[PDB]
Amino acid sequence: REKYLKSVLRELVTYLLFLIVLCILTYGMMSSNVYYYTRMMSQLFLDTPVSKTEKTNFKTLSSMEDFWKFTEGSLLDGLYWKMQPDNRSFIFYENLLLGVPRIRQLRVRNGSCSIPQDLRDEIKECYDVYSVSSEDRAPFGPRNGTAWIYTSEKDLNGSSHWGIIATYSGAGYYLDLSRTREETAAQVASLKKNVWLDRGTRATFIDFSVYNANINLFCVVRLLVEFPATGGVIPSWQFQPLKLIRYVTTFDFFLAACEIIFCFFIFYYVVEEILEIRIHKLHYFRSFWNCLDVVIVVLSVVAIGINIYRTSNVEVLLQFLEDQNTFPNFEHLAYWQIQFNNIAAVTVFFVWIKLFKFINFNRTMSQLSTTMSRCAKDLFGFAIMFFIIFLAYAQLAYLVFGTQVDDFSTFQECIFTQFRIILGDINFAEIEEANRVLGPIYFTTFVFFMFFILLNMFLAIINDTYSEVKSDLAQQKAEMELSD
Amino acid sequence: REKYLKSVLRELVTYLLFLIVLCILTYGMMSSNVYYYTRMMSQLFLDTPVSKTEKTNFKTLSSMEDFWKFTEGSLLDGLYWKMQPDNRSFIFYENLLLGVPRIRQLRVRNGSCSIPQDLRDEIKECYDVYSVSSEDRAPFGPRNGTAWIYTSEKDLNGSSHWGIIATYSGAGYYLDLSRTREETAAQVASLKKNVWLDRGTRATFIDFSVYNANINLFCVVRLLVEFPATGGVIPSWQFQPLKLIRYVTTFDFFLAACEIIFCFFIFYYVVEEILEIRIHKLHYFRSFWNCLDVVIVVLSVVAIGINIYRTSNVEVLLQFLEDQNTFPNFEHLAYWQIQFNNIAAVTVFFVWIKLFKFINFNRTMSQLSTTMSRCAKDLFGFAIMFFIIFLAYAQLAYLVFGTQVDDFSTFQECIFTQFRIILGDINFAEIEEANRVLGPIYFTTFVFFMFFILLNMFLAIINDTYSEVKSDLAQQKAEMELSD
Amino acid sequence: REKYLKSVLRELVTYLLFLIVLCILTYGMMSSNVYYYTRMMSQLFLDTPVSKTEKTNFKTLSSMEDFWKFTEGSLLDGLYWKMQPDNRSFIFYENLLLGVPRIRQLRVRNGSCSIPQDLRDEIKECYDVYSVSSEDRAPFGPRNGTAWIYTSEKDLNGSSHWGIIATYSGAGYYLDLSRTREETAAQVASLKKNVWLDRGTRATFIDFSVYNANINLFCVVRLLVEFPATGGVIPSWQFQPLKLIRYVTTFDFFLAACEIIFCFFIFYYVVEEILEIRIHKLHYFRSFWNCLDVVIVVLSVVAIGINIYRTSNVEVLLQFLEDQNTFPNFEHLAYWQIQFNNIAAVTVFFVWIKLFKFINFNRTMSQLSTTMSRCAKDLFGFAIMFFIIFLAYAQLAYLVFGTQVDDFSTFQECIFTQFRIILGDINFAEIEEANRVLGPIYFTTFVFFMFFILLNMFLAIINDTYSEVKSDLAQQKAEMELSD
Amino acid sequence: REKYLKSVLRELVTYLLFLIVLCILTYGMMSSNVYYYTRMMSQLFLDTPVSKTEKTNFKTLSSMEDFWKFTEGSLLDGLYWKMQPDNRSFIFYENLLLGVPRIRQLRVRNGSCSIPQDLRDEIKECYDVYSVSSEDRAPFGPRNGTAWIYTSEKDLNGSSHWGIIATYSGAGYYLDLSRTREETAAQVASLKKNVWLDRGTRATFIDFSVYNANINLFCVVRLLVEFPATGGVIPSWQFQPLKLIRYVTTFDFFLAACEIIFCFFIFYYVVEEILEIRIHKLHYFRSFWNCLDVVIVVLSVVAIGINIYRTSNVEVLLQFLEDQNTFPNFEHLAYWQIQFNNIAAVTVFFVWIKLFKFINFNRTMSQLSTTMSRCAKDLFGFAIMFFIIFLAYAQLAYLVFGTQVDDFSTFQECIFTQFRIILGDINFAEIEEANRVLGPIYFTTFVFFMFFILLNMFLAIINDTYSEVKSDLAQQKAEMELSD
Ligand SMILES: *[C@@H]1O[C@H](CO)[C@@H](O)[C@H](O)[C@H]1NC(C)=O
Ligand SMILES: *[C@@H]1O[C@H](CO)[C@@H](O)[C@H](O)[C@H]1NC(C)=O
Ligand SMILES: *[C@@H]1O[C@H](CO)[C@@H](O)[C@H](O)[C@H]1NC(C)=O
Ligand SMILES: *[C@@H]1O[C@H](CO)[C@@H](O)[C@H](O)[C@H]1NC(C)=O
Ligand SMILES: *[C@@H]1O[C@H](CO)[C@@H](O)[C@H](O)[C@H]1NC(C)=O
Ligand SMILES: *[C@@H]1O[C@H](CO)[C@@H](O)[C@H](O)[C@H]1NC(C)=O
Ligand SMILES: *[C@@H]1O[C@H](CO)[C@@H](O)[C@H](O)[C@H]1NC(C)=O
Ligand SMILES: *[C@@H]1O[C@H](CO)[C@@H](O)[C@H](O)[C@H]1NC(C)=O
Repeated sequence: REKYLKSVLRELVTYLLFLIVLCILTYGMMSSNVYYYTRMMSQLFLDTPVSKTEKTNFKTLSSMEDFWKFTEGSLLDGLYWKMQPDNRSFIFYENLLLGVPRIRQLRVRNGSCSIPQDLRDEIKECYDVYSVSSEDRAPFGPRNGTAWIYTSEKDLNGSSHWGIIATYSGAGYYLDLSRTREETAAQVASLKKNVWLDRGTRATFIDFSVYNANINLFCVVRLLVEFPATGGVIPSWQFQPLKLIRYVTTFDFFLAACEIIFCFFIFYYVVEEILEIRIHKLHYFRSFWNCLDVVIVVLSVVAIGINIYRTSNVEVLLQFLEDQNTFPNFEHLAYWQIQFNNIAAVTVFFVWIKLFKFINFNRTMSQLSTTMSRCAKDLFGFAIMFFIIFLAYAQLAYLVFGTQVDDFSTFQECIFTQFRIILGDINFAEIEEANRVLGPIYFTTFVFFMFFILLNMFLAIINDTYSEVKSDLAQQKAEMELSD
Repeated sequence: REKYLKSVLRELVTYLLFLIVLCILTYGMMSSNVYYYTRMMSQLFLDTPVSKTEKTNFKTLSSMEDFWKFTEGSLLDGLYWKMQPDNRSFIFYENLLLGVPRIRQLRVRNGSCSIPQDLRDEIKECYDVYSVSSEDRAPFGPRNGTAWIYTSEKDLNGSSHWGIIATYSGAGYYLDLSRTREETAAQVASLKKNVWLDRGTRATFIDFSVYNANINLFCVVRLLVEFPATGGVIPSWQFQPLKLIRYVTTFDFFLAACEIIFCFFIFYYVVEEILEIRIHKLHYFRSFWNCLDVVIVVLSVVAIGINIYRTSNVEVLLQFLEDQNTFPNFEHLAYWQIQFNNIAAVTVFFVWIKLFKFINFNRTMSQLSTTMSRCAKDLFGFAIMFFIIFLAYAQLAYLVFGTQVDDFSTFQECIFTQFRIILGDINFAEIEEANRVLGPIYFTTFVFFMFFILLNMFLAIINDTYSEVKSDLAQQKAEMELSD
Repeated sequence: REKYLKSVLRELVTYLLFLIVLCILTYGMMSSNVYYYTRMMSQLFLDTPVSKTEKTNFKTLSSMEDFWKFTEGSLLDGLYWKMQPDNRSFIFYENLLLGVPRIRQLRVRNGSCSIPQDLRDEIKECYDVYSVSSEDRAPFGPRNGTAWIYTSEKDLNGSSHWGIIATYSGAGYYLDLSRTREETAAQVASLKKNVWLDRGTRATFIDFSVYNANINLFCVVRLLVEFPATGGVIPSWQFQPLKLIRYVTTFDFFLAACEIIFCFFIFYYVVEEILEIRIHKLHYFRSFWNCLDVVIVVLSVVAIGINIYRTSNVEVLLQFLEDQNTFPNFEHLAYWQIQFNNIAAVTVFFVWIKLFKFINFNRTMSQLSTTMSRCAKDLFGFAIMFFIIFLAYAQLAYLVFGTQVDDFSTFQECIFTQFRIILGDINFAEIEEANRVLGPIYFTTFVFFMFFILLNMFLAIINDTYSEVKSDLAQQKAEMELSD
Repeated sequence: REKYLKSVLRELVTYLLFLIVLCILTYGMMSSNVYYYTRMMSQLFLDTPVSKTEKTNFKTLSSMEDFWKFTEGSLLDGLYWKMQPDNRSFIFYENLLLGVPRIRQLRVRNGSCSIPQDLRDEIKECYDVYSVSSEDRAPFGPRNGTAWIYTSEKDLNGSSHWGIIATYSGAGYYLDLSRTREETAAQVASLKKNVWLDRGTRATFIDFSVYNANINLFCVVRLLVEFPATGGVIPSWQFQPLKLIRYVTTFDFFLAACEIIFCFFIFYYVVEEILEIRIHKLHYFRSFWNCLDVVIVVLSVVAIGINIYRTSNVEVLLQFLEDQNTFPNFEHLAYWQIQFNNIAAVTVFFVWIKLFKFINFNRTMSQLSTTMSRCAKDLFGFAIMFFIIFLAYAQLAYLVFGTQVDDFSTFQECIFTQFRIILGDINFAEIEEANRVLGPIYFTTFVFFMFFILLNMFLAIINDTYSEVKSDLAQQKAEMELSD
């Protein structure tokens, strides 16, 4: 009674404070305005029409001509607003354009992959899909300024980006845009005249950044426009907000204090876990609750490391921007900001589920946790079998529909599409348009096996295992009644 | 036999009459035309295009320029219709514009939140997000009439409104529009010329009201246009119909009689409940059916109170409107009308579920109610655990997606989005566009745990508890067969 | 062995032939082209734009002006096609316009419902919602021709139609359009000039018909445009195809022979059922399979009656059309054609489920039918309770959302919306826009009770009852093993 | 121990290698770019607007006039791109138009089906729906060139296509388009002038092909435009990519080696299966795992046969194209390419499920496979009953909605629509617009029976059968405990 209950109360109170501190960190990271901030930026660049007298937008850029219309018209009419009655430009009035934008481009060599000898009469040229081996180093067109000559990824301060069809590395050819509107449009017109953008060009980035004074919040923009070798064009985007500068109001000091307290909490857990390793040399790794604790500790250490080694020291970049009007390179920081934010979120998710360990001081909740534990083995056993059939079905679907329907375009997405089908969300009209024989057969059979038969085995396994724990508890009550 | 069955018959008949009276009140409150009435009003103002030669509408106002186009063109061309061949204006011919509209505006001070010293070269101004502390009291632009000078919430007859991004209180700056069309457009043009609407402006209300003679039904309009500090614009609306005047036809007298009868019914319940409190001093609060009765009684008292203290005496406002052509302020009444309508609905919902108490005079229905009662404890025990995992998942989702996807924009909505995911309704394409690594992982894992494992524990708990009551009833039949 | 098996074989073979004949009738009624026939007609009139230089269509007619644009432009440019190089008009070339269209209108009296005395200064007129009592009999505008004078429902050959907001009876004011295009447009222009269509007008029908020579198929059109008293406009439509003339090819003779055979089959069933009534005077109505048989017999008699008393003798109408160029009134026949088609379908549905009676000559299928029979009582017992909670929830939803969201506009639809919610199809964004406090609460609670708790009681009832039949069969095998 | 485990290890390792080889074949067949290739082609022809100054596209061609606008404008402006500064045309620059397109047409005779004698005054012509009997052989209009004279399916090198409303066989009338743009437009204008396309015309194909040099990938196009006799127009499409030429890079040699290895694997299986037939003469066909093996063997033989007899020898066609500028007829090869791809996919699906046979060397997975085996009989027994009710419901729905809603247009699709309804995806608004009485009743009843009652019997059958295997294993443990 003395050692158990006191040690549980010691552990619980400290864990609850650790949770509260963790929830204060999450509340500080995410301000509730932020959504609307990014939404307005997206509306400006993505959703708006390209020119005044047509339907098309950024989201559905089809041609190279279309992309050229976007860069000349609506890209600029987003970035450069006529000054309110120096000549520094704002967005929406409230947001500040930092320095200038940048148009970057990669390109692939002439004859980078060999053509079959059957069609050597007609075709005298070829360019294959992006890879670091096949990327062009040589000059291009007019030999004039930085815009046309290649520059390596260590020469620039740029990193690799994970694009849609393929990963695009570092940099090659790039123009820095002007701070004024009329000079920019002249530079873009000169690029269009001399055909800077052509067949062989693969990845094109339009990058820049903004800062909102009102809520103290930087934000970067990365308009990637992939050109697949196939022919047409694929777009994407990224709007990452970013609390770059920290210390301003009383709320920030309070957030800073919590982060320091979190550090001491993590330190205490690390001591407590590894003290227990000294006691139990090889008996410690098998218990579930301890394993979960170690994972929370490791994530927290990684979060701290990302915060200290990288995210803190970056103020050097911002100080360089303060003294000039050139391009400011945030892009490398944002990449770590997202990664930090990811890891913190997963930490929170695991921290909340750990709370279970101190729930079972009531009878009913205790029996349910014992049911869940005993069923785990059977469910895991079934889960393998379920996945085998699931992944075969996905492979079938990929082989049939891969060409036609967006849903199953890559194998990565095919799984997730099938998961949506189980719930109740599917683009059936498109499947049926792709293949009228097998398409609906795949769909019927999948529903018939997965939804009526196999998903109910999970249930049957749980069901019976619950009944067996209730009978076990009834016999414990009846056998105790017989003994007394 | 005598005391039980007679007292049940006494209670049942009186309860059934109380239910019928309650259903007559609900039928009287809601006329089946009402939907189409509000639909036509919404179509006029929300859905229509802003100007003649463009795509945009009210629902997707992006810029301040856009809002200005709406107020000058389609707002007025909704309100003011060319008289059919005094000069009083109608809507659709059948509806009557009451008096005039009102354009209200709030605004925040210059330099209400401090700027960081790193960017003190470029930025010389700032305005933070709405709060009562930071709201501007001082004058503005031309010092001319009521439109530009501040007025407090007790000086005006206006209340606080619960807006989208933040709660907007009382009033500040406001113009009353003209009764004719051509004077209004001149006043709106003069506002646009002198920049009455600028950076720093937060909440803007366009209010007015209409009355339909044909079905005797007033209706208010509240076009709120929020300006978040971020930069752009967010719209909303509210179309509340309102049976203001009552006594006209034989149907209204019948409705009035029912409301009076309902009053005596409630009075009788109150006596019956509190007479039972005198009998059972501390044994009464634990039984479910009695607790439900007390809650129905409290709601009914609150409904009566809202009807008498406020909703009835408001005819003073309507009488003031009858003698003039100025702005009529319905807005304060409507707020209570909705609250009444809410509470009445919840009363009805609880009243219907109370009917259960007099269902169990058949064997099968009795066993099911006994199953539901015994399972309640286990289900409640599980419900806590289910919610812990659910709310952790929501917290994870909020941390990942909060910036990108509309669905999880606020924590309040994040829960409800997850509930939709379980059923079969989700915007998957948007999640995947926000975060390709973790986004679909969150979705898979959530489906895997919640939909295949955890939701089936509810079922398993019910299932086994039903089987145990059936075995208990079989042994009661078999043990009675052995005794006889 | 002799009496049972022979009598089962006698019954089965005759029933299978009756089923095959019934499936031949259904195959004959529905030709697989028919869908595309109606689809093209709908595209022409509903989906197309009103004028050349605007967005709006028939489906979203908002104003009276809009309706006037439709009748003058796209209505006529659908009906009248420039003759291919008599002057008889076609649709798509392949379809034939029969005679002419008709524009019918109803109207309500001046001051049909009394106005409150508070607003007697401004409002000097009123018109209430459609009813037969309040419908106007008197003349109107210019006293000229049939178009402006009222005519009763027995004077015309027209019936009542079940409209959307209210049932519209017979007729009142109507113009028959011309056979040529240029005369029609002059008549429509003259109506628009003198304001034939005004405030007080309620229901407006644009009726006509077409005949396709190519597949031998008539089709009627009923463009109803309701004007609710509220102010705006509501549209609907109806495109009923119709095999009017029968005897042409060998397929029709074969269909006719099957219908005659079906008649003798029904006759034989009637004798067989009522012979069994003579045997078992009051022991016959309780068994399920016999009850189902009687219902199939009654429906078949009703189907035959509708076929003979009405649908056959109508050729008189078609013969009158053959001799002239006036309006042909199909409308009364179509009403019975749909009713016949409904009843036949329900007959087929019941006939197929009757097949169960001759399935149970295998052991496994027999046990399942015995499980389904024993569970019926409990499920029925639960079904009542389930519906009580369901209908309370619907009543709550109706009281909250009735004004705002289309989904719950009428109580009839509210039920069906809730059924969709359970499956996985809901317009959540609209509910949340209607009421942010209670709206999502209604949705959460409904999902929590209905989807996690109550729908699984059905399952639990079945589950346990199946297990009890399996134990009963195991003891029958074990007790038979002990006896032998 | 020696014979079992060694023979299992022999079988397992060889099967795993066979699986890996099979997965290498699938990875080789489907390149991850392919989706985007077909997507860009579809965007060009389907989604784009017809003319510059209107809304309509290919997907929603309504009229013959509309089709004529497509062929004259956007068809050509897709195919023919202005040469970059011989005169050979490209698509997107990166893709190559092969030779030329082809416009093919079928037509039906005058008076092919007899008209009723009641309407012999007005109608003097008729054309019925496509069939080989009724197809026109005779000449047409100007007797000039190949475009107007009929040619049979054995005279041409063309096959039958499975269209939407009806199967269209071989060929009749066809024009080969020019290699240049300006000659094509003159030929299309001459067709439009002399009314080559008229009433009576049924199927129209616009065929051509492209080749991408960059990724070595041919692709065919088949723009079918069906004219139903009803009146209007129905479109469809088909974009089949095709790896025609093989041997180029090291990856292809590796793929070729794997295909040869697969051949020897299949050969070994065939010997192993039929060696076992020699041993067990009539005891072999009843076991499940052997039956599955035979089916995988048969599919593989069919896949090999399709690869050798047809898909390999087709290079003759490509060699004929290399020497000329005429039409190249790929169409016959593509048909087999899809069929091969189908069969391979189904082979993969079955191969993956075969893996189960070597899973059961752990206790938990073994019990689940024994549960699944014993339940199979009951589930199969229930499945029949379930389908009877399901197919009756479908028949009911078809009879009601067949005319109105797209969903249930054909009986083939009606089944699949009902399957979607169970999951949570349904167009409810359309059903309700088709029939307000019975429409929602069908939907309620279907949900009530199928979703709450019948789908849970599957579950109940599994549930109890799992519990019975767990009790059987518990008694095997307890009886073994008693014996020891
Ligand atoms: C591209 O490569 C081909 C084949 O090697 C060659 O004939 C041609 O001259 C090259 N063109 C350019 C512009 O480099
Ligand atoms: C090269 O760049 C200069 C400016 O540095 C510009 O004036 C000139 O037009 C460019 N050369 C050519 C050939 O266009
Ligand atoms: C706004 O505040 C800043 C900083 O205090 C000040 O320099 C400026 O004069 C103010 N402007 C106005 C218009 O009040
Ligand atoms: C002030 O208001 C008056 C009308 O009361 C108006 O005539 C005048 O234009 C306004 N003053 C200025 C400076 O615009
Ligand atoms: C309509 O009724 C009102 C009230 O009875 C009356 O004053 C008016 O003259 C009537 N007008 C017409 C056109 O009948
Ligand atoms: C009455 O109808 C006649 C044709 O019958 C027409 O000429 C005349 O215009 C109509 N009367 C008036 C006043 O318009
Ligand atoms: C079509 O057939 C009808 C009926 O046999 C005949 O009168 C007519 O001359 C035919 N027309 C043509 C163009 O063949
Ligand atoms: C027949 O075809 C020739 C070309 O071969 C063309 O010149 C002529 O216009 C055509 N005949 C008629 C009558 O159009």
